[PDB]
Amino acid sequence: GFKQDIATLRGDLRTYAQDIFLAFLNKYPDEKRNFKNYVGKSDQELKSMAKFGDHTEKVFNLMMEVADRATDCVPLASDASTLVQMKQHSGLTTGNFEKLFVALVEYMRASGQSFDSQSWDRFGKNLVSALSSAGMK
Ligand code: HEM
Ligand SMILES: COc1cccc(Br)c1O
Repeated sequence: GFKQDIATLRGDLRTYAQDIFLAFLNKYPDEKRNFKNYVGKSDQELKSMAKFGDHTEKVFNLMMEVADRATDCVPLASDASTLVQMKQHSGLTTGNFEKLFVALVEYMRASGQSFDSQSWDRFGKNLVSALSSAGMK
């Protein structure tokens, strides 16, 4: 289930973080509006840059902390507030997060690895609603 999925992801965190973020960027080409340094590079060209894996891995580390602290796939309001108030997230809207989790769930369902894709869809939806409640537009 969801708890095991956190363990699966953490067990190979850098690789999953890169592949899920790439799935997001490729599903939503307009979303590079927030990623000017990744324009004009293929998936393997991006994975070849240490800064890409370094940043993705730190992103998904925090995502796994928020997922692990959630109750029944409902994130804590304090974690949502953290994500809202991060300087790196100024100008984001919940639509940015909605698209990330749509791509993440799609990646999981296409994967050979078992994932509880329903729980991740719920987690993404509850994260969006919590981000809104914490003041994200
Ligand atoms: C639960 C979802 C997310 C989590 C846990 C998260 C977490 C993080 C973390 C930890 C960093 C700092 C990483 C580092 O040290 O390099 C970061 C940076 C950033 N994040 Fe998020 N993020 C999430 C969703 C998003 C989404 C959906 C977007 C936009 C579509 C976004 C845009 C950015 C940007 C632009 C930066 C700055 C990159 C830079 O210039 O260093 N994040 N995020
Ligand atoms: C490059 O790493 C990321 C940067 C911003 C948002 C997400 Br999600 C990432 O995985």
